Amino acid sequence: MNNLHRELAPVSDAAWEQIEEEASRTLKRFLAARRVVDVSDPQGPAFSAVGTGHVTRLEGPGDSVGAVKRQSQPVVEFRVPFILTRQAIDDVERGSQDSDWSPLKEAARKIAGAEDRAVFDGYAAAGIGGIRPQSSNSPLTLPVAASGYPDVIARALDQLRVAGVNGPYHLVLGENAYTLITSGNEDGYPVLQHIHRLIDGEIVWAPAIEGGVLLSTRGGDFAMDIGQDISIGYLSHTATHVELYLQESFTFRTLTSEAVVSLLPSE
Amino acid sequence: MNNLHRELAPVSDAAWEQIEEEASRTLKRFLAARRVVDVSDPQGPAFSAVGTGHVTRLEGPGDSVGAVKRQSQPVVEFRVPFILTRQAIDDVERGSQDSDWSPLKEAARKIAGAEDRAVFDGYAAAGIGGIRPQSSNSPLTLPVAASGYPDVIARALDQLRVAGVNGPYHLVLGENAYTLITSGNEDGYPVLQHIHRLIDGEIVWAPAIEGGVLLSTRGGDFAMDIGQDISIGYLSHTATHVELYLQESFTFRTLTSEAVVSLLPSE
Amino acid sequence: MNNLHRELAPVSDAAWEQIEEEASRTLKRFLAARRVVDVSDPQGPAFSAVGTGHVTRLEGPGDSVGAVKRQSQPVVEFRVPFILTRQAIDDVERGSQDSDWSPLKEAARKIAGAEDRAVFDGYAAAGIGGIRPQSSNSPLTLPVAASGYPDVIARALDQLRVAGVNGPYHLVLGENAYTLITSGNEDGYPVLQHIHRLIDGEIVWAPAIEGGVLLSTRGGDFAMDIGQDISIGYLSHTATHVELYLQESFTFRTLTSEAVVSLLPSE
Repeated sequence: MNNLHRELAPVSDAAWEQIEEEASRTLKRFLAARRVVDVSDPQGPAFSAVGTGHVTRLEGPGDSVGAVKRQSQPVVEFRVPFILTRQAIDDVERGSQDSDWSPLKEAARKIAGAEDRAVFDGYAAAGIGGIRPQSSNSPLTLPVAASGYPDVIARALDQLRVAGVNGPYHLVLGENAYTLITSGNEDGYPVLQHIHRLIDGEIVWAPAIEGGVLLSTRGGDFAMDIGQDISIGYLSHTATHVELYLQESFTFRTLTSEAVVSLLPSE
Repeated sequence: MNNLHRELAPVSDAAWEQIEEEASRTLKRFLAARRVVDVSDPQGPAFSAVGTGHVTRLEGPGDSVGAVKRQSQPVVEFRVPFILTRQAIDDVERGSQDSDWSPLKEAARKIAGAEDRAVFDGYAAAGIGGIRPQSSNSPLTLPVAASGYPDVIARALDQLRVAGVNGPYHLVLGENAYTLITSGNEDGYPVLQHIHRLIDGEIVWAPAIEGGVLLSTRGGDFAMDIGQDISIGYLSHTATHVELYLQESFTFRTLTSEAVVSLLPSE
Repeated sequence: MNNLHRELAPVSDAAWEQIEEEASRTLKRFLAARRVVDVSDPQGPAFSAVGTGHVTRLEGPGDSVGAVKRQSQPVVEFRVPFILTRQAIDDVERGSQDSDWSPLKEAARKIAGAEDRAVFDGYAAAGIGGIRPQSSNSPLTLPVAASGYPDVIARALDQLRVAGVNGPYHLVLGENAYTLITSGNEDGYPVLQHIHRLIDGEIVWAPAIEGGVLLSTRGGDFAMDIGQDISIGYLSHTATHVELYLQESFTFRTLTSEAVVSLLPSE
């Protein structure tokens, strides 16, 4: 028995299995940063901080004794609660195949968006700098028309090459940029084909962010330390409802600031 | 001996084999919904209903006894009769290779169209909601010109992604939409190539429906329960004719309403 | 873990065992229809309907396509709640042998009476016709005095024989009829001996119904389809009480209406 008091929830095994399957599907659909950043294996519930290797000079304890304090980044925990009606839970065992998991899907969307925004744009309260605001390269603005995308991608790739970064290059685009680049052109220009000739993979769809980002996936530039992966826990239940939550525990660090170019949304 | 009183029909074995081959060919050509929906193995002649897992509160039998009634969807049977002239049947054994099976082909077309319309647009009398009218996403209107098809397909794909549905994405188009998208453009735009870059398969041709539909084929969203597959039975014969019928037995349910976007015919 | 959230109940194993033993004893004492009707093995929580084999003509889907809908009888669920004081539950482990299970016995009586009344007199809301109202034979009125019982039993047996039904013949009597026929006569007439010479078993005592019924137990005339047998589930608990319920899931059909004669209470 762990802190996720699952056995105390009035939820049958079949309902638990269906809920877990739905949560996994929605999370894989909505999670974007994990596709481009180095994600470690879960460290456990006792994982609290990651040391940065740097020190801070302190006032000495006394006679000719010098003191330095080690620096570390703390781990932040995200929790999003949702409520189920207990009727879907009871119907799963009766044989229902269309039980309503909309609150679970909304909670998954919220937690995935929070994680993606923390990784990309940063979360000041948790001490997470963010991939984009912590970039030493000059940001590039995306064009209104999809025809100008190859030029901007080429300039960003040139920025990476001049900075000296190697390895495969991947771009993550927001919802608007992704739909604009996938809709196509009215002049018959194979802009998608040119983009795929330039890039080293598939465009990553990120509903949580705006604009985009081009980054190298050689490894060792963006570290996501995971203590607890996204899991489902139980809070309380009523005669007609059950309250659950989605919880994750992680920290993120940007080690190389030259391996990333941030693309700003079109104006 | 079963309810299809085949042995009572004045039809030779060679004629039966040719008729079955023609019916199978025409049915595979005309059946479209089975390519995109989950089709189960036949359940048998005694398959009458499929339970939905839900209940309805009833007035109690008496002193402090509560009652709920289980809900199920009944199975509907489709039968289409046709007439053969007995001259083709007699000529098959004499060696004919061009016997007239036009009534059989027309009956196959009718029954396939009825099944496809029930699955896609719904059949109220049998309790079948239908794929398109039971969609929670906003329907999209197809453009008059094939050049605008990639944009509409991209918007529908974005709707699926925002709803959180995963898996391969397939589009089914009516006859007009299919012929318009396959005829091409007068500006040399590779619209078919762009469409095939966006989609996860081949466009499904559906002569029975108008407009189109984009849906995910991950599995578990559209259930077709089959009790009796399409089979040939005998009714009566005259000195110069034999009356047969094509019969099927099925029910259909749409379990996930967010995994489908309906495309409306161009105006 | 199933829909009967037993493990969430603050009830020890010894208390659970005693409660189950008491419930089984009281249910075997009070259940009467199961002694004379064909009872199937439990079908499971997903059992929702039983097909009758009949069809209903529908309005056609379109051009020369005929449609029929299969007919089925839904399964009804009965639930009766009761409350225990938690003091008996705590005392069972302390060694109590006279714990108060009166609410459980009352709930068992209520649910058994509801089931028996649904089987014999019918339950319109659940679609259960009932054994007695769905009888094609002419009902017979019981006499006020036990001396006239053999004559009525003989007439009912003659009705069965003329209808052509075979097999053992059993009579189920209400509480008043049973006590009247067992009290005896003041003239020394062995009416019970004559009744047992006529009948093919022991008189079934039915506290839930009035009058009586004479029916053949050859098999295949009265079908009780059981999805979930009577079981104990947990709802909620207080600091001084625990709320449980008795739940069953079944449907009943009378297939042969000539194998039953209904005896009406004496006037």
